[PDB]
Amino acid sequence: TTIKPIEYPKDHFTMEPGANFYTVPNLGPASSNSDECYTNPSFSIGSSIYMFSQEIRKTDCTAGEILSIQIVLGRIVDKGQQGPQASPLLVWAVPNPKIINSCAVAAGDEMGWVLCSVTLTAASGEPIPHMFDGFWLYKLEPDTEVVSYRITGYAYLLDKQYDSVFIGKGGGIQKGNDLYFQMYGLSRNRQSFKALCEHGSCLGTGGGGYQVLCDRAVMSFGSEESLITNAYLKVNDLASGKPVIIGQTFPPSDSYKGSNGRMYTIGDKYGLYLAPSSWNRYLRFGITPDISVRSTTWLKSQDPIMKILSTCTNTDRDMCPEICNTRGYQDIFPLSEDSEYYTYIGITPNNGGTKNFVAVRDSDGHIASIDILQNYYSITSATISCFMYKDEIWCIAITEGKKQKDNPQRIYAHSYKIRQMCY
Ligand SMILES: [Cl-]
Ligand SMILES: [Cl-]
Ligand SMILES: [Cl-]
Repeated sequence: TTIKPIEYPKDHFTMEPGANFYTVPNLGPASSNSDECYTNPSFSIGSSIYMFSQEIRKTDCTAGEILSIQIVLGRIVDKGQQGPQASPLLVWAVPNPKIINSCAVAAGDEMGWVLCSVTLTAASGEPIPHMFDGFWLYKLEPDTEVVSYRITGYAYLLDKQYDSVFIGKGGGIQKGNDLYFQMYGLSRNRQSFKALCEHGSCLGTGGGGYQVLCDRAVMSFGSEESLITNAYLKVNDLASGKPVIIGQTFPPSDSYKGSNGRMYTIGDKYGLYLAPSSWNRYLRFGITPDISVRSTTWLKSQDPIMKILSTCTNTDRDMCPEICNTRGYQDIFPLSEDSEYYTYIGITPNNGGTKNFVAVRDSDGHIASIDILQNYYSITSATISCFMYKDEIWCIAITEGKKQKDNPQRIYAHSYKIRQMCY
């Protein structure tokens, strides 16, 4: 009862973030072990419960061994503070984390879901890295033992053969008897393609040089037969206890290099965020009425532009294609049915640290931003979910970062409201 799904609001009507950025302590637990990095959270809010997952890795945040994947089912509640607060209900770990490629969460009605892709295992039980051996799906519910669903070849179909599969850490959604997630990985290709290659004014050579770079940017180490692609995953047949997963791939002509994504419910339609993994660092966000590649329309707005965690050297203005890697994540949350209004967090490099802001983008392109997290040395990611709380739109933002320069990376939660105004 304390929160509800967002109700989009009904002279210039503008929206802006609230003045303050309140802490949401202990949304999930954390050890002080300086040799552990907490990274790649997934955060989903349903009707009242939330779902949260985090990878705990040894030493290295990017390639370090996954020591644990920790899951929290909780509730967003009022504890008499200035903003909404979190109450964990279940703290649980994914079995056999060394076999996991990645997992993400989806919050439902008094229950939550964890979808994980796994790699193959040797006879020793050790993982064979870079591979794919189907999925595990877990259903978490208070006062109910976790239900596990092993989903191997007989129970999934992908429109292309994937040698590796990673669930998009942004998370998934439940709609009725189905779950929807996003995944990315290595898919096999045998046909020619013309990769998406939208950019600004870029000085060319022969004229097709940038298109060649765009094609090569979606290939795996220069191989035309292994591409890094995105796919929608639909999880069918939940009530039967034998779920079936159907996957549908975005062609390179409709996507940049595959990356971590997120599914959204947007009124009676749906949304998709795709983090930049490559040379195109603008916002990549699609709206679809039925969750299909054919019906996914991309927002024209550019913000946020990913400016950290990239080997690219192109400009924010022209974004010229090149072979480079981007590893950040900064999603948005729609504040209107067409997502022409939305909130997000921006992050800019400041030598080893970052400067950060929370923002609302209005349908006319106006950006209302406020500097945030100035007491943090660096913030490197953001995922945002908003909802109704005490008769207003409130949001919770989950951010990886380092409080002080020498600290190990941790995951932090804050809240803020959305203000509605007329000028
Ligand atoms: Cl080609
Ligand atoms: Cl069913
Ligand atoms: Cl930005």
